[PDB]
Amino acid sequence: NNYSYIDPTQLPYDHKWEFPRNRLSFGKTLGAGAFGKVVEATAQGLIKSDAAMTVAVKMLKPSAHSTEREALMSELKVLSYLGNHENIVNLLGACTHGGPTLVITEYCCYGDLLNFLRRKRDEFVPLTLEHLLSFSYQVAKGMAFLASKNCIHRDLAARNILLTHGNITKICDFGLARDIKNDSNYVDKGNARLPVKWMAPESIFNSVYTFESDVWSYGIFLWELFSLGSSPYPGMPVDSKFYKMIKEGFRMSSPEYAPAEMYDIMKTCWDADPDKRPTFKQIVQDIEKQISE
Ligand SMILES: Cn1cc(-c2cc3c(N4CCN(c5ncccn5)CC4)ncnn3c2)cn1
Repeated sequence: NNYSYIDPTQLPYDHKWEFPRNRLSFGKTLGAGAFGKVVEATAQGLIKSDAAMTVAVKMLKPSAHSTEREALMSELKVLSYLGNHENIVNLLGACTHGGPTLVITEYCCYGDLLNFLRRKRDEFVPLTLEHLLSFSYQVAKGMAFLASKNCIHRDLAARNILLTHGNITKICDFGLARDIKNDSNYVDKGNARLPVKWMAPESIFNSVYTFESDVWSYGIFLWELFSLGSSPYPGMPVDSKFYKMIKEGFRMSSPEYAPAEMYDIMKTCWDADPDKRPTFKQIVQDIEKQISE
């Protein structure tokens, strides 16, 4: 009782982040949910006093219920605790009065990697394989950073990797990210729609989320990447047969453009035994070896 894990969501909001909402000009909607939406916006004087910059702004709709309002604040506090990293969509500011809560993050000008791969699919040549290895490395580095902070993301997928200048990929959407603190896992108590084809079996069957279940989803991400944006498990709807096959050990085959060593990572990320999956640290070092060779 004299020592405890500091819950980042119990910490005070740090007003160092506060930014006046009247200096934001909202534009295109980038995504929407039951919480509200994310929009592109211009922020006047956010980093430099006399300069405008493009940001993304996540906003609660005025009708948001208590469940969604405190979820957005919790997300803000998790991002504040995680700190800056090159391979995540970083927190830049927040607006916590004058209207609904707003969370201001970096804007990634090339949008999500799933649509990017689908746009570039027709003109891909072995967009090149070098780009795909880079994206695989950068996402592993982002996730290794999250795991090093005792956090899990719980919706890792190509649709939640964004691309910005310099071919830099950033992990986005931390609405479900959790510090697992003392429990070493997270049992989800919600009742929302779930990304079934990206989930580890123990998450589907027992609602348990761990470092190892994030690694399962990374394996699925890799399959999306090297198939140039195909939907996973083609020709298999989510139904009784899907769950039985996954439980019995069915796995996707190697994508057309995956190097053998990258499919090897995929297969280990999809081990039925969570303990036999690699860590993100191990994945980074493996892909590092592949790049240098
Ligand atoms: C066509 N195009 C789209 C972009 C784009 C999208 C984002 C972006 N998000 C964060 C996650 N989002 C979200 N959606 C629903 C629920 C929760 N989160 C929406 C997307 N964040 C930062 N930059 N950025 C740039 C550029 N071109």
